[PDB]
Amino acid sequence: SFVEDYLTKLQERPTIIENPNILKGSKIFNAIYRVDDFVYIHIQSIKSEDGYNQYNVIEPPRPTHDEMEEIEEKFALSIGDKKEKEKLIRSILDKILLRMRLSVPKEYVIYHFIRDKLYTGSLEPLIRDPYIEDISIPGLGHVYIVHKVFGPMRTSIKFENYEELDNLIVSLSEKSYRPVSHNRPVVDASLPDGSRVNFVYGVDISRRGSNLTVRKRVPTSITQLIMFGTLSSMMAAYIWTMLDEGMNLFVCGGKTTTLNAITAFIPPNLKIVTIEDTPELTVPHSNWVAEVTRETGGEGTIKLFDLLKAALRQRPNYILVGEIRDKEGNVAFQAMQTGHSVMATFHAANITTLIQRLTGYPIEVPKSYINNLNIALFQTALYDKKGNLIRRVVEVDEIIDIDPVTNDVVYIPAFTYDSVQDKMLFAGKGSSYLIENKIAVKRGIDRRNIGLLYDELQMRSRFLNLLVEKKIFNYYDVWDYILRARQMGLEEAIKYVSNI
Amino acid sequence: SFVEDYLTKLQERPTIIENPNILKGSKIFNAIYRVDDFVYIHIQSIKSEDGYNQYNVIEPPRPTHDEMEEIEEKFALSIGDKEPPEDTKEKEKLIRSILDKILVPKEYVIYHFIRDKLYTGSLEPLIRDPYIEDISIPGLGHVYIVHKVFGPMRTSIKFENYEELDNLIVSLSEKSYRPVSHNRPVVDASLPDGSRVNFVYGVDISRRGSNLTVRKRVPTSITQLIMFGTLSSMMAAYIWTMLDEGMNLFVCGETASGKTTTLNAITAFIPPNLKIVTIEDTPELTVPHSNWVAEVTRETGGEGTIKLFDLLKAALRQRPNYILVGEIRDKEGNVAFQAMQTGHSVMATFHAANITTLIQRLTGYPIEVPKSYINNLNIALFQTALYDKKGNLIRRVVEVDEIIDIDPVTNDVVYIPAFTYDSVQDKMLFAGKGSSYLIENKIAVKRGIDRRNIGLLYDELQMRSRFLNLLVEKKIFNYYDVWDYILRARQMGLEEAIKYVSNI
Amino acid sequence: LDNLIVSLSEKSYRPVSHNRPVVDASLPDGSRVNFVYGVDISRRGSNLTVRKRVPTSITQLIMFGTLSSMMAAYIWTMLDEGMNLFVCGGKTTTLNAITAFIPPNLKIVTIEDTPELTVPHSNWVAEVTRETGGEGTIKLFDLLKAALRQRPNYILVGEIRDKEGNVAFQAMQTGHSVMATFHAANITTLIQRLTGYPIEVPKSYINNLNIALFQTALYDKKGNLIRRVVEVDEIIDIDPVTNDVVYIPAFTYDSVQDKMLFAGKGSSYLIENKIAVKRGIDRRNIGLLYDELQMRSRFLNLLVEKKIFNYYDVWDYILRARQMGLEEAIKYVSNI
Repeated sequence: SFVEDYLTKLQERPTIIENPNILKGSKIFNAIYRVDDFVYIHIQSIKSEDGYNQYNVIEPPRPTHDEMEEIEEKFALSIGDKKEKEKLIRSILDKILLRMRLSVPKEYVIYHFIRDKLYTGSLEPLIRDPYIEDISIPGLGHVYIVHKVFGPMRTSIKFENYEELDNLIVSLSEKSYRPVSHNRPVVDASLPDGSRVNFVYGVDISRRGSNLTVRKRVPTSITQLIMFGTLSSMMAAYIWTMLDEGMNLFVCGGKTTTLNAITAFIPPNLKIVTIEDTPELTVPHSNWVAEVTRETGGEGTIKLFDLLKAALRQRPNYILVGEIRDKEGNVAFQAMQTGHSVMATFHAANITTLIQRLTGYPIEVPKSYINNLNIALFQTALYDKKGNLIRRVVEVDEIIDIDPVTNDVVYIPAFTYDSVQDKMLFAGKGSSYLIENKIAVKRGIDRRNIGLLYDELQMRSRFLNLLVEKKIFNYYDVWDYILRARQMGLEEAIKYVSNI
Repeated sequence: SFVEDYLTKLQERPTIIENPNILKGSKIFNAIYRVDDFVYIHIQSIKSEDGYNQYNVIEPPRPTHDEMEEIEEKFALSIGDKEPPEDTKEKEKLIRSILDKILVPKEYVIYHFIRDKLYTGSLEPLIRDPYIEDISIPGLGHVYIVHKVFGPMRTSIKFENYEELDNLIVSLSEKSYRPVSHNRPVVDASLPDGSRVNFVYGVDISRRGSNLTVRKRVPTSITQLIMFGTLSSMMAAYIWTMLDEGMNLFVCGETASGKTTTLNAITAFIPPNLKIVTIEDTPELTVPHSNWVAEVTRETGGEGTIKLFDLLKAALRQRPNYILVGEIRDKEGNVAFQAMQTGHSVMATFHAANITTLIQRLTGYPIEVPKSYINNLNIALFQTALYDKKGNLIRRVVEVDEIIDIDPVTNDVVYIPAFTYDSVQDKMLFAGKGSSYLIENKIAVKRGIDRRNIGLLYDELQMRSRFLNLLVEKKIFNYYDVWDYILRARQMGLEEAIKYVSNI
Repeated sequence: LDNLIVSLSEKSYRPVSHNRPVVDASLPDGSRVNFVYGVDISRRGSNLTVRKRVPTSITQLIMFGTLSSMMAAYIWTMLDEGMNLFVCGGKTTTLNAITAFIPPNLKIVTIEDTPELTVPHSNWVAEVTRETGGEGTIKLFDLLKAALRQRPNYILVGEIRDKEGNVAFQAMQTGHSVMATFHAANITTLIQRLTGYPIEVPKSYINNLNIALFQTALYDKKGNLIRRVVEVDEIIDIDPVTNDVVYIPAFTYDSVQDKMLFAGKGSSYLIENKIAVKRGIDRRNIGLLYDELQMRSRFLNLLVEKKIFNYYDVWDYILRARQMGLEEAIKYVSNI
């Protein structure tokens, strides 16, 4: 067979496993493990001078360039006018190959045709490898990877000529519903498995040739951000309460991660429209409209501005813009003023810079319109004491008004961050202008009953702690539980989770 | 042969070398060296009134205009329907074949036809000579150049009439795949060797004739630098240790201080298996790592412009281990700092003469680095062109600063000079063993070292020093051999590598 | 008439068009010509003006009393170290006379609206604008931007008054010396027109310009027109506090005596803080610099005295000064 054909030509025969975790620390190895049918991986720790251990991709042998151009021709003439529509390209192959007699067996010709037509080509075994986090093709050469056990590896996959490369980038950006163009050579997207990819097209720009980067659909969850210590249990429970009453809340600065984690606090039966430059968010609700921009150079261009404007016609409950930095902004405030909750992200360290960039050109939010934004959160990246990178929400601000006198924003820091203790400090029971002046008036609550609100907030924090404690961290499990919280009542759901 | 045909007609015969570096500070000379087969270069220091020393291009004799027009004819009629195939090298070696079977001696006929058809024509000797940095045909007259040894020089290559000038500017621009036109006469483009070229087409715009300027593969290495006296071995050691731990460092200095050169030398100190991404206006850098993405900027006037800013912002998405920016001076500055603040190491060059200036221009507009963000840069070294006692231009790192914090009280940067320069003795003073805030407060905490064991880091640093010295003493100077031995050092241990080298 | 104007503007590599009826140029002999095309504009018919290739030389401007021997020697020293120096206000005449102080083996790119300059160096790129109405237009902006790709040593813009300006300061910031001319009486108006729209030079960028000279036309006592450089300013910084330019007048003009007053031996921020640090000179040796300046002034006086006034003869001598040393060349000229 194809694996033993490879395996036998080797001077020193490798050993077998199927989980390189065992080699963690083994700086010496010669192992081969399965991935799929038709893909096996041979990892050898050669004393490579540049420090790349070897990663050898073991595939079936290809039919000759002639046989493929012939099978391509015969296929192309079929379905001219014209997962289960992959299992169709299978059928048409069989009934143009039964006559055919390729030097290599048919199965192996099938695999190569499918692989190149339906999937990510030679890279595909890389894609299928669950032990590969990063994939780089920096230019002409080999395809380098970052492996969870071995770290940087050189793979056996090589790209020899500029045309082979451009061809890759182009067919992979097309298959990613975002084609690169010489006009706009830098494109970000997501492959079908959810991986991220970064393309740069054209020797004119990537002078060692068009290069790409794969980073390897499942968002970091709000309990995870809690375990990471980016948010406190309270802080999430507070954000929970505000989204549950539909508060405008900008996330500012790992912004997009926090924003995608907190969306699961929106009530499950509302419409969410997301509006984006790079398809980033993963919304769990079912009534989710997800739109993205399209730049053409002139005619046919679709900008954030455009879609936000469209958002107003679309009965959304929540409008999430991935990031605001132009005229959409003005529209975003327009939508809050007319009953559409909005969340976003924004490049700004503190509420003063936020407020200045919102009211200045080009966004031009009128100051009288600012009060519309209810929460401005701010995160940043820091180093812990060990010098490890960490991300920490340093301040949650409640926006009340712009002062007519000083033209300064009037706000209340709802949370702050103590760097010494690495704890988030809640402002407390009498602190929240939004719980008292907005939500109380909304939920029809009297001043004597304001504590029931702060009780619920407390129960919310308890709930989220339990979910962290019971190790419920997967984005859709958490979602499941928050919905469970919504269905059976906070009190009863806290009881349920306690007994897992 | 053609060389000796030329050589014997000279009244005073020139000497022979093959590396004019030898003549640095020699204001008198008459030497000839090789470039390719068929390309020899005669440099003569004549007492030219306008300050131009002579750069004579020695090539094979050409076939008469009639001969070429006849080989052009007989070649044009072959491969008529046939399309010129893609690749440049093996489909050059085809025009070879076609020539043979339709044909001064023959080889010299082969050279000019290839040189004119496949490459840059009469300029090609100048593109092939590695000692040539700048090329200027500013109009009717000669081709002027800048040579790394002799400075400005006037070549033997001379364009007499508008029409030749136009045919050169046009063909070149057509080979560069960015043709000139009267509608858009100005064109910047790349030639095949990476060279950058600016064409301006038509006397109507360039009134002394269509003009062109070429700005121009093996980087000066870190041993060459230590030999020049620019960095001390100890200093190249200190930089080696930092870069291995991912510290961020800016190579600063004013005009022509040779910042870019220092930057490309020390890059070799980056661990070989990491991903580097370089982002530049002008593709000056060559990085030995395999996993190298090199990018460059593009200016179109509006749509399709790609700036330093935009590329650095992409870089964050490309899993780099180091991000090298050619020279920072606009909003890409700010994204640099964001990138360091998120766990990416960054190096670049910066136009400043001291740490005070550096900090002002970084926190100033247009960069707008917030001061709470400055602590992110760890090392700022500063190098400057001086004159030696003989009046010769030299370059020396005058100071290497460790940036610790901006003082809240005074809003002044708090820093430590790790190295300084004594111009008297021409020696780099190292601040010492108790000196390094980076070594003891950063690196020690990173590598998991206790205070008692802190000397083991100073020992290793010394050991890289000894390793470098040896590499200079053994005269390992080329870029890639120094690279190989750095990798070797990593592969077999400093101690074992030093032993290896001691014994070449 | 139209036929004349058209065939003469064509032969002058600047055709008139009804679209742009007013064109300036130079005929092959060097004469200047001014064309206006079309009865629609020149209602007695298309008219032209010829004014009859050889620039006024720096020794001539010295004899004219537009500059002093010192003042030229000072401008000599600064261009010789590649100082940014705007000529402001007979601007273009002074600027074309002082270019001969640039070292002979550098590249000079000139960028112009009207072909005016005559550069004597050999590595001179001389470009000019072209207005078409839309497509095919080439503006100063464009060429200055091209200048950056062209390894120039000196970039001379004939006159700055728009967005090229911003680019000109861009080029100084990246190691390209720049000289120009500019419509402005005094350094305050200069600084205001540079930082305002449309040029938009950021104040932080102003310090880049090292010398701003200012000339003007005056009447002598006989009522005859004369041109006189009234003030040479050295630019140091914009003050962060007052947002005012911080400068040192390096020369001024006494109208009574008709003499230019040098600020003196301890006066030059550029000789002391810029050139000293460049030439690697210590503070004890700063006078050698002011000695050279003095020898430079002596040289230029001798050239005026011996009546060496033709632009290319002067050039020849300045190059001679460069080849044999200032001391020895002063001796040579003394004995003509």
